[PDB]
Amino acid sequence: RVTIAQGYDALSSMANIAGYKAVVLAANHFGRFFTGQITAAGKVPPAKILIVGGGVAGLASAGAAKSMGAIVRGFDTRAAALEQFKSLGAE
Amino acid sequence: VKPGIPYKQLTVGVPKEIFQNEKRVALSPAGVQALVKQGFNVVVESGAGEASKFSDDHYRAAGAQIQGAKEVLASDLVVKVRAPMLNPTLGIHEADLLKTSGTLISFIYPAQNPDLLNKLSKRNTTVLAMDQVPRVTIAQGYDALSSMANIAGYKAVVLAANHFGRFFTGQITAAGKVPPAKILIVGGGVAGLASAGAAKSMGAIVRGFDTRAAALEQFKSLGAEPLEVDLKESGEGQGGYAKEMSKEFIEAEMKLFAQQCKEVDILISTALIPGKKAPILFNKEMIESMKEGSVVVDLAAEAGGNFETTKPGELYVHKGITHIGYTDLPSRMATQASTLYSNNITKLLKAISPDKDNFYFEVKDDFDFGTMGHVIRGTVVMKDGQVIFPAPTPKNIPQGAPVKQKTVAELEAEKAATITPFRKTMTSASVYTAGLTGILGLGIAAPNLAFSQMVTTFGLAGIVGYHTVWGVTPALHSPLMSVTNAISGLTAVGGLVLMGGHLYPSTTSQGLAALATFISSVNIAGGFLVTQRMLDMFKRPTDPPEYNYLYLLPAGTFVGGYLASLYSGYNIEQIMYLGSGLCCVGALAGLSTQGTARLGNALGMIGVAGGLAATLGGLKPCPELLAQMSGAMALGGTIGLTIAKRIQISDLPQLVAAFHSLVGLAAVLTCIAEYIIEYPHFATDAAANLTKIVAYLGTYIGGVTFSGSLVAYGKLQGILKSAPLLLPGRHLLNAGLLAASVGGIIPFMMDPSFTTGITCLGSVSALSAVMGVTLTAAIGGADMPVVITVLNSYSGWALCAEGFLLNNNLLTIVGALIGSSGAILSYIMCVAMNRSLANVILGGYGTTSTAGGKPMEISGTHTEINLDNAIDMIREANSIIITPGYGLCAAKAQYPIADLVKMLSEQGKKVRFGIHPVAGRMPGQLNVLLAEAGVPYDIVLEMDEINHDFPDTDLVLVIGANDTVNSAAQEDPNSIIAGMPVLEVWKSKQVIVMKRSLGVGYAAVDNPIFYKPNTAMLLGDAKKTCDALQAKVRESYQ
Amino acid sequence: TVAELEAEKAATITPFRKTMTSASVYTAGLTGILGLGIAAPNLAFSQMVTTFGLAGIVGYHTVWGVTPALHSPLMSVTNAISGLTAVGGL
Ligand SMILES: NC(=O)c1ccc[n+]([C@@H]2O[C@H](COP(=O)([O-])OP(=O)(O)OC[C@H]3O[C@@H](n4cnc5c(N)ncnc54)[C@H](OP(=O)(O)O)[C@@H]3O)[C@@H](O)[C@H]2O)c1
Ligand SMILES: NC(=O)c1ccc[n+]([C@@H]2O[C@H](COP(=O)([O-])OP(=O)(O)OC[C@H]3O[C@@H](n4cnc5c(N)ncnc54)[C@H](O)[C@@H]3O)[C@@H](O)[C@H]2O)c1
Ligand SMILES: NC(=O)c1ccc[n+]([C@@H]2O[C@H](COP(=O)([O-])OP(=O)(O)OC[C@H]3O[C@@H](n4cnc5c(N)ncnc54)[C@H](O)[C@@H]3O)[C@@H](O)[C@H]2O)c1
Ligand SMILES: CCCCCCCCCCCC
Ligand SMILES: CCCCCCCCCCCC
Repeated sequence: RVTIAQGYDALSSMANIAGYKAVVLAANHFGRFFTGQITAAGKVPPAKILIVGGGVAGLASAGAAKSMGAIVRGFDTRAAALEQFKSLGAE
Repeated sequence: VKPGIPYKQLTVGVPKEIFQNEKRVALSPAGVQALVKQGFNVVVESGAGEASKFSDDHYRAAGAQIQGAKEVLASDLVVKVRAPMLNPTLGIHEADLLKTSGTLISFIYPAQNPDLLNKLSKRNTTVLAMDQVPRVTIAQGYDALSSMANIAGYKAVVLAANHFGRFFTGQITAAGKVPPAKILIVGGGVAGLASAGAAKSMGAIVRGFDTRAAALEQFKSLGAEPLEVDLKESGEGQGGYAKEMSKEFIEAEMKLFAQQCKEVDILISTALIPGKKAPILFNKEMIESMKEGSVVVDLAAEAGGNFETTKPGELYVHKGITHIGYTDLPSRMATQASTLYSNNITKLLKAISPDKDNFYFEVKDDFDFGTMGHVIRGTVVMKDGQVIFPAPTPKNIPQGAPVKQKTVAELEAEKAATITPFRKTMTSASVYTAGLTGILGLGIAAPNLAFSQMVTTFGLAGIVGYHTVWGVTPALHSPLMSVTNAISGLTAVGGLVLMGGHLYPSTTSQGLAALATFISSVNIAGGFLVTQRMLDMFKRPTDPPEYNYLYLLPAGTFVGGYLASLYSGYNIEQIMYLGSGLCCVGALAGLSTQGTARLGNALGMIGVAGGLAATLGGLKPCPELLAQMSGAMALGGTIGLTIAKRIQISDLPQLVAAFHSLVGLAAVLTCIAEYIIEYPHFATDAAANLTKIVAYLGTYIGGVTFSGSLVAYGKLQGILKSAPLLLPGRHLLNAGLLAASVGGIIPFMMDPSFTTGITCLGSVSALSAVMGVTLTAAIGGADMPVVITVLNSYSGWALCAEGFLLNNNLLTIVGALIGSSGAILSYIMCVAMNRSLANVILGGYGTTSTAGGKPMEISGTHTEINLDNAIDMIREANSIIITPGYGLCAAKAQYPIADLVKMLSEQGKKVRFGIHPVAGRMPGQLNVLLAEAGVPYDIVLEMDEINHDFPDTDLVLVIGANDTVNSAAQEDPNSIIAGMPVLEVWKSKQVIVMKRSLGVGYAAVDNPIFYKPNTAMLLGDAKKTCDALQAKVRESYQ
Repeated sequence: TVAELEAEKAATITPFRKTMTSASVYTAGLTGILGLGIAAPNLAFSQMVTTFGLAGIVGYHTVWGVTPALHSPLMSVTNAISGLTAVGGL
C-alpha cells in the first residue's frame, strides 16, 4: 500500500464494495426508515448506526449510511481515522 | 345530560392479524399511551405485535391488558388492520365473534366486498373504513393509504438495490470511474415522490414522468428530470386524481418509454387510475431490450399491473431482468407501517370526538366541503346496520381551482412589466433636470461669493456623509446614533459666537446664547460617555489589550498645536475647521469594521475639542467672558456626564430622544438671537435677504425637532399612551399649519420692522411646535423608532441652517454628516419593513404590497410541549439558531440566554443568533443588549447573512418575536405585512416558540408558522422559561 | 505554505506598536494640516484646501464602487474629463 500503486489495489476495491453491500444489507433487514421525516402524521426519528473501525470498508459504510439519511457515530483506535470520520460527517 | 357514553366503560381491542403473510398491528405501544390518556381501556391479543417487533411487555407496561382472542373481538371498539376474514384455526367468521352493536376500524373496500357488508349488517355494527377517508386539508393526520404508499415507495427503492448488480452513487475511485445508476419513475403520486426522494438521496439520476402537470413540478422540485411527450392532453379528470387516456396518447407514451427503456437501469412504475385497473405501459418486447441485469419493480401488481410480464406476487428473472412484483410492500417494513397506522388511528379517534368525555360521533348529511361532517360522512360505511356507503354531494366546493397560488414575489415581477424602458429612461432624465434646475435656482438667488462657497462645501460634505454612513457595520447602528448626538453638540459653536458681555449676560440676545451653550454642552459629554460605555461592551475577553491613551498624542499635537500657533500670532481657524470636520468624518468612518470602533470615538473627541478651541481662539474674549463660557460649558458637561453613566443601555432610546430636543431648542435659540443682533445691519446689506430666510427656516426645523422628540420621549418612557391619538381632521389641520408656516414668510419679508419680524419668528416656532406635537402623536408606539431617526436627520440639517447663517464652515460639514446619517437609517428601517415614509407618518393601511380584502385563514392545529421535551430536543440538536425579538429584552431575559449559549458552546454545538433589522426600539438595539449580556459578536449574524443557513439547521429558538418570523409575508398577498423581509425559521427541522399566549404583538391576527407540523409551543414568560432551561443545562451537564 | 509563513509576521507585531503607528499616522496628518494652515496667505487658499479635501474623499469612495469589469472605461472617462485643462487655457 504505497502512493504509486493505489490504482491497482484489489483489497481496497473489495473492501469498498463490502462496505456498500453491508449498508444496503443493513436496510432491507431493518424494518424502519433511515431518513426520518416530519410529515403531518407523526415525528419519526432517524436510525442510529455505529461503525467499529474505519479503514476502507468503514469509511465506505459511513458514506453510504450518511448520504442515505442516518446518523453515524463510528470509532477507530488510530488517530487519523477519527479525522476521516469527522471529515465524512460522523461522530 | 351530555350526549354520549363516557370513555371509562368503553374499551377497545387490538386483535392479531390472521391474513396470510400479514405482519402489521393496528396499535403500537406508543399508540396505546394515547387511548389511555384519552380514557379507553385497551385489551390486546397475546401475540398481536410479535411480527412487527412489539413485545408483550411494552403492551402491558404502556397501559394495556393482555387477553386471549375470542374475548378481544367482543369489545366496544375493535381496531384492526385488514377486513375481518374467515378464521381457519377455529372455523368461524370474525364478524360472528364481534360484539353486538359495536364499532369497527379497519380497511374495508366496500365497493368490492358487498358480501362482507351482508355479514356485518346482521350484527348491527358500525364500520369506519380507513380507505374511504376523503383527502381534504384537515385530514392529513389520518390518511392510511398515503402512509402505505410512502412506505411502499421507500421499500421499492431500497429493494431495487440489494438486487441490482452495482452502485447507485457512482464515484471517481483511484481504481477507475464508475457512472451513477439511471432510474425511471412512472407515475408521480406518493409512492413516486417517495421513490424519487429515496433514490436521489443515494446519488442516482432520476428522470420521472407523470401526466398531471403538478407532479412534473414536484419532480423538478425533488431534483429529478421531468420527461415530456409531444401531445398536449389534459391529464386531470374530476379532481386531483387522474383519468383514462386516449389510445393515441398511450401509444405516444409507450413510444417515449420504448425510447428511454434502452438507457435506464432501474424502473419503478406506480401508475394507478381510480375506478378501474392499472394501464399497461410496457410490452413484453419493450422490457426485454434492457441491459442484462436490470431490476423492474411494479407497485401496481395488486390492481392489475403496468406490465404484461409480471407474476403478481413473486420475483423471477425473465431473460436477465429481475421482476419485483410484491403485493405487500408495507408488510415487509411492519414496524414503521404499524407506527404510522397507529398514529393515523389515534388522530382519527381524536378528531371524530373532540370532547373530554362524550364520544358522540354524529353523522350528518348536509356539510361544507372540508368540515368534520364531510370526513364523518365519507368515512362511515355502515351506521347501525344499514349501508350508507355512497356519500352525498358537498356544499359549494372551494375545490382549489387556482392551484398555482399567486405568491408575493410573483406580483412585483408582474408589476415590473408596466415599467417600459422609455418610461425608465424618462423618469431617470427628469430627476437630473430637476436637480440641475434647482442648482440654477440656487445660483440665481446667490447674494455673494460666500454663499456659493458654502453651497459647494455643503454638497461635497453631503456626498461624503452619504458614502461614510453606508460603510458602517449594521451591528453598530446605535453607537452611530449616539456619536451623531455627540457630534451634534457642536451647536455650542453657534452659541459662543453670539455670546458676549462679562461674568453675566447683559442683553437678552446675549442671554439666549448662554442657555444655548449650556444645553448644547450636555449633548457632547452625554453622547461620548454613552458611546464609550457601549463600545467597551463589544470587547471580547480574549481580545488583545488596547492602549487607547496613545490617542492623547494627536490631540495634544492638534489642539496644543493651535494654541502655540495662536501665541505666535497666526490665524488658523479656517484650517482648524477643516481638521475638526475631517476628524468628525473619520469618527463615523472608523465605526465600520469593529476593530477600529474605539478609534472612531477618539477622533470625534479630537474634532469636537479642536472646533471648540478654534472658536474660542477666534473670538479672543476678555478674561471675564471666558469665565462665563467655561462655566456654561462645564456645568452642561457635568450634567451630561452625570446623566450618561446612571442609565441602563435598554433605556438608550429615551436618552436619544432627549438629545435631539436639546439640539432642537438650541437652533431656535441661535436663530432668534441672530435676528436681534443683526437687525441694525440689514439696511446697509445686500445679504440681508439671505440671513433672514435661513433664520426663518432653522427656526422651523428646530421647532419640529424639539416638540416631536418630547412626544417621542413620552411615548417611549410610558408617560403618554402607546395608541395613536387620531384627531377628526388630521390632514386639513396639518396642511393648514404647513401652508401658514410657508405663507408667513411673506409678511416676514416686504416689511422691515423689528416688531413684525420677531412675531413672525415666534409664530413659526409656535406653529412648528404644534406641528411636531400633532404629527408625532398620531404615529403609535410601534412605529416610534422612525421618529427617532427622521428627527435625527432634522437636527443634522438644523446645523446646516446655522452653518449658512453664521458663515461657519464646520457646521455645514457636520450637519451634512448627520442629516445623511439619519436619512439613511430611516431608509434602512423603512425598507426592512415593506412600507414607505408617508405610509408610516400619515398612517396608511398595511404595506405597499397589500392587495384588497380577505387575507388567508389559518390551517391545522398547534403542537405544545413542556420544559422536558424542550430540553430533550435541545440536547439532540447540533446546530442551533436563536431569533430574538424585543420580548427577550423587555423581560430582562437575555442574561440566562447568554449563559445558555456559553454552556451549549462548550459541549460542541454551533449556537448562533439571527437579528432582524427592526427588532427592538432603536436601530441596532438588540445587538448592544446581547453584547451587554456577554455574547461575542462573531456569533451574532444579521438577517441577510443567516437567512440561507436555515435549511442546514437542526433547531431554532424563536424568543419574543412575532412579525419578523411570520411566513404570511412571503405567501399571502392580502396580509398586513405582505412583502416584508422576514427570518425564514420555518425552513428548518424544528422550531420552539417561547411566548406568553397564542396572541399577537401588533398586527397579523394569526401567525401561520405556529400551526406547521415542525413547530412546538413553549408557553410561559420568557424570563422563567429561559433560566429554567439554564438550570436544566447546568444540572444535567455537571 | 506561504500564508503560514505570513502568519508569524502577522503575529509578531505587538498590540502596542499597531496603536503606536496608527496614532503616529494621525498626528502626522494633523500637524500637516496645521502646517498648511500656517502657510496660508489668504482666505481663498483655505477655502480651496477645504474643497480639495472633500473632493478627494468623494473621489476615494466613488471609484471603489465601480465594477471591476469597467476599469478601462473608467480610464477612458478620466482621460476625457482631464481635458478640462482647456479651462486653464481659455
Ligand atoms: N426596531 C425598530 O427600529 C422598529 C422600527 C419601526 C417599527 N418597529 C416595530 O417593531 C416590531 C418588532 O417586531 P418583533 O418581531 O421584534 O416583535 P413583535 O411583533 O412586536 O411582538 C413581540 C412578541 O413577543 C412576545 N412577547 C412580548 N413580551 C414577552 C415576554 N415578556 N415574554 C415572552 N414573549 C413576550 C409577544 O407575544 P405574547 O404577548 O403573546 O407573549 C409577541 O408575540 C416590528 O414588527 C415593527 O412593527 C421597529
Ligand atoms: N492511498 C493511501 O494512502 C492508502 C490506500 C489504501 C490503504 N491505505 C491504508 O491502509 C489502511 C486501509 O484500511 P483497510 O480497511 O484496508 O485495513 P483493515 O481491513 O486492516 O482495517 C481494519 C480497521 O479496523 C481498525 N481496528 C483494528 N483494531 C481495532 C480495534 N481494536 N478497535 C477498533 N478498530 C480497530 C484498524 O485501525 C482499521 O482501520 C489504512 O491504514 C489506510 O491508511 C492507504
Ligand atoms: N391538498 C390536497 O388537496 C392534496 C394534497 C396531497 C395529495 N392530494 C391527493 O392525493 C393524491 C396523491 O396521489 P396518490 O399516490 O394517492 O394516487 P395514485 O395511487 O393513483 O398514484 C398514481 C399516479 O400515477 C399517475 N398516472 C395515472 N395514469 C397515468 C398514466 N397513464 N401515465 C403516467 N402516470 C399516470 C397519477 O396521476 C398518479 O400521480 C393526489 O393526486 C391528490 O388527489 C391532495
Ligand atoms: C435665499 C436663497 C436661498 C434659500 C435657501 C437658503 C440655503 C439653504 C440650503 C441650500 C442648499 C440646499
Ligand atoms: C506639508 C504641508 C505644508 C507644510 C508647511 C510648513 C510650514 C511652512 C511655512 C511657510 C511660511 C509661512
